[PDB]
Amino acid sequence: MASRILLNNGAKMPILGLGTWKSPPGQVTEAVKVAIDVGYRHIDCAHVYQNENEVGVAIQEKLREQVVKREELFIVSKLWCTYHEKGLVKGACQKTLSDLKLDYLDLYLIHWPTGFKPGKEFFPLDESGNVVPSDTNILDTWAAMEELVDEGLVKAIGISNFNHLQVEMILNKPGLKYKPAVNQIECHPYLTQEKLIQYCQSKGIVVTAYSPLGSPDRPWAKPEDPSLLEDPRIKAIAAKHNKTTAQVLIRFPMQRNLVVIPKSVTPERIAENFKVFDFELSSQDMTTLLSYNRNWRVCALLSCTSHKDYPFHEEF
Ligand SMILES: NC(=O)c1ccc[n+]([C@@H]2O[C@H](COP(=O)([O-])OP(=O)(O)OC[C@H]3O[C@@H](n4cnc5c(N)ncnc54)[C@H](OP(=O)(O)O)[C@@H]3O)[C@@H](O)[C@H]2O)c1
Ligand SMILES: O=C(O)COc1cc(Cl)ccc1C(=O)NCc1c(F)cc(I)cc1F
Repeated sequence: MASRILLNNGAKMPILGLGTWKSPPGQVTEAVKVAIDVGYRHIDCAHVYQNENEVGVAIQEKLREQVVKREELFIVSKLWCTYHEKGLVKGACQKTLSDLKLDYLDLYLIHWPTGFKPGKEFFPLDESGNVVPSDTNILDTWAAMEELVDEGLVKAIGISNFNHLQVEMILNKPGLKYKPAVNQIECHPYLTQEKLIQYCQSKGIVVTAYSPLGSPDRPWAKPEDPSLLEDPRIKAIAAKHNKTTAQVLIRFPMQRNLVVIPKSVTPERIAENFKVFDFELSSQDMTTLLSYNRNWRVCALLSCTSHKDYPFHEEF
């Protein structure tokens, strides 16, 4: 299987990338350096992760060392919810570019479909704990994203955590100039996303699977939640293939024509997670993994559930 997938902007995107949410700022520079040294060419970032400066130090060092050329890297970031307004989008993108020490992003995503009140706080709340919306809509935010392409700041634009109706709304936008290249969504054997993936793929939108290992370090994990990495059924498939459970969990979305972005700051795991191009899951393995769906989400957030554009009320 090829290492990159063709996007609807004509550029190629590596199907395996390194995630950076929760990567501590004192560890992520080395994580990204190691990743690039062992073959990663795609890094998934976001302003809200609060570590783009440190990610950028690694990228810049590897560019300066001439380990890789800029054209060989595929750097992704995301516009946070408090920057959905027309007059804030460019500055938000530029702050990310400055922190990452880049002059363009390969892909810039609307992180969530919901706009929040601008200000210092990433999650502005009312006194009862509800997020405070902005009156921005996904269509006007999209137009602002299109401007970034036309200004040379980003090579591609896309969306993240958009449900099927929201994807449809973008595709049906009056005067749409650029289609979204990517929809980045949670996807793993407990949240298999058949409906939304089929819709996006049918429209030429590439899907990136986040939390492919079930995000065991998510800060709201409860001791009781289901655990992909410990599921004996998945362990059995891994054993059959002489691979680790994580390697199976990474290979799974790859064979569905998805991009996948496992996170690690552990050098041995960063390397392990990349060793997924020399084995194949059978069709029976794939269908068996799909059968584990339980509609379980890592990424949901009560404080945001009443926002008009919160994505997870719809079935898909
Ligand atoms: N667009 C969005 O809204 C959104 C939401 C969630 C995630 N994402 C992106 O997707 C990335 C991945 O998702 P995620 O961070 O939620 O979780 P994940 O990649 O599913 O899991 C990361 C966890 O798995 C551990 N791990 C990594 N490789 C392992 C291995 N080979 N064996 C055992 N454990 C391993 C990591 O530990 P160590 O790091 O300690 O090694 C970390 O605790 C994020 O970092 C972010 O870039 C985007
Ligand atoms: O959104 C991500 O990329 C990962 O999740 C988070 C990352 C940070 Cl730095 C802070 C918060 C979260 C988080 O709570 N994510 C879940 C979440 C939202 F942040 C925002 C919405 I709108 C819905 C939702 F489920």
